[PDB]
Amino acid sequence: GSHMLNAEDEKREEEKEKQAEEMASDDLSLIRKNRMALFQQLTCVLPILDNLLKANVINKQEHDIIKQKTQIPLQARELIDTILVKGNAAANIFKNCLKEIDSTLYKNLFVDKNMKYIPTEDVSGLSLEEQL
Repeated sequence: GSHMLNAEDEKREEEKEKQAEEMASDDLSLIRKNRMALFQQLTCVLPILDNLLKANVINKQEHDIIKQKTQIPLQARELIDTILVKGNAAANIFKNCLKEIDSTLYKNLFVDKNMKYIPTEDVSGLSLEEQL
């Protein structure tokens, strides 16, 4: 016997699975820091979703659910959540997707290490009944 079997379903299913902190490379820090930028500046949540859907924990169900009645902002939120679960393991897929989808973006993300910011949340245009 290579190893002895040990019960875990006794009391651990409810608890969240432990992530490999050791694996967590620096790239993870960059992704986490650029997390707001990605959510705040999204324009390719589809392309990346397609690439991730190729090989991930989500099947045709979870993928369809976020494609059933979910807008675009939420789609990005769920996609980000999938990265956290996978961890640095998905950093490669995430990075690979951006490189292919937007090679130029990579040259400004990891390379330049300087992400641009824009107040997209700030909007204006109130008019209950203009008649002037």
